[PDB]
Amino acid sequence: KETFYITTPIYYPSGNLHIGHAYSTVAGDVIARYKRMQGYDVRYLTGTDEHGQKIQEKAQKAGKTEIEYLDEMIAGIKQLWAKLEISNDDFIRTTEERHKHVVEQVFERLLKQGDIYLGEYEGWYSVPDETYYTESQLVDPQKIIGGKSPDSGHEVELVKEESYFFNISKYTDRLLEFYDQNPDFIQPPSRKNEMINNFIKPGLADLAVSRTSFNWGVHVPSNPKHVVYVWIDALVNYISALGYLSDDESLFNKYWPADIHLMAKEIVRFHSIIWPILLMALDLPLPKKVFAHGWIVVDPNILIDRYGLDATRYYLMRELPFGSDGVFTPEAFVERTNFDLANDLGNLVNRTISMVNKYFDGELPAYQGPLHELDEEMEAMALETVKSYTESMESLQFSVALSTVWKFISRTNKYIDETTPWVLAKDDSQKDMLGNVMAHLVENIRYAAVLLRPFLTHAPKEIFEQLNINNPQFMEFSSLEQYGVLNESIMVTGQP
Repeated sequence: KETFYITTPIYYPSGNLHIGHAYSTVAGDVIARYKRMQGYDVRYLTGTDEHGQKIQEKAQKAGKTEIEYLDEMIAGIKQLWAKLEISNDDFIRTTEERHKHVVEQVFERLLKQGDIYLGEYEGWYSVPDETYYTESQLVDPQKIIGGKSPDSGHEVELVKEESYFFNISKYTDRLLEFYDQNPDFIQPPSRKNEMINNFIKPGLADLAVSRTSFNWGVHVPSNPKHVVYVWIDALVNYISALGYLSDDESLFNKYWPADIHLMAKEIVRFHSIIWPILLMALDLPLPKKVFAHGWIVVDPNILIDRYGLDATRYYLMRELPFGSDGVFTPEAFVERTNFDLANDLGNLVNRTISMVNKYFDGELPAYQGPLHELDEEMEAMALETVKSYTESMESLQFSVALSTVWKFISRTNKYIDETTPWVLAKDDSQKDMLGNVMAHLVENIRYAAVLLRPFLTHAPKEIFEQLNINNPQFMEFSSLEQYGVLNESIMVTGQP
């Protein structure tokens, strides 16, 4: 089996996770489930970025130690993934020693190679903007001992502390030719707009990779006064969870390099500039793709509690496109759950099964062929639906994949209206044509169910149970390659 490795970013537990975090984890889960269905040996990683000044600050506010606050927050994050039915194979926490030993050995290796050197970082910080400015780009400076931010117009404070600096500009030629060798590394194309003002050409200044002003993080083994900064600490999660530099590297050598790093748009530079340069410094292969989504603070728990899991999972992947910034409104939420799920899919299933009970006492007649004049094109549309779905799924166009699936679901409801099986049922001469129509209904529903398995966990399962499709062979993608899979009669369920 071919392998597939997909990661979410490790999330910062400075507060409760909102639907943006739910989007990212469900998106990665859909791709994980999708790839398992295609036959890949899938690993899906997610986790938490638990180091930094903010976490230390937040723990004292809880009236608790850092690890006890963190454990409490991580429990609720983990509980949310259980509720969302996320099929992640591991949960990496940066406070775990399996991570910290990797960050330590990585940092010490960069010291021994001469990649990092001791110095001091003197930067101007804005409390509002959360951005580091330089002496010359301050507005109305008062040699220079204060000033005002060019973005906010708010006064800045002198941030001055000891730091290790990473010489990243020497890997510039290798980075630029990696981009030339992988033109579509950043996906979708629009997320390359976050690469504007990269300063790879004019000169990447040495990157500050450790701080001295706080003690909550991975300590540098040869100079424990320093804590390793988020840049290297957080990014190492993708390789540390695989047991890189441990006594067992089997997961790493099986799953690295990563196929997709999934993320939100504001950390693309993180993953496309700093992360590959760090990997070159460690002489490791680079990730094949970064996939970045947009923005949408709503608690996902309320959405799952009130309307159910499928409703939440569907709405997130349907309404909020990956290549754009989606919008949460509760009006669109109720409409997506009522009109698409409950009506289009749900009435279809009820209509179809009700007629199979009414006319054949549950005995669904075997698929013979396209007997009705509308079947030839509908079967072709079924194959095209799978083909278009695939195109969208390979580009993480989840919104577009789901609408295509609903295109087919609407047409199936349309087919009932234009075949009018109740008219066929009256005439005994039309028994074969009625069974053909019933058969096409059920096969169309199966196509939709299989295609929806990555997105929804409950609904497709119950459709298979209602139609009495027990065979795991009838639930996989490969069974959608040729229409008309049920050539032997089936007993559908009596009371759905």
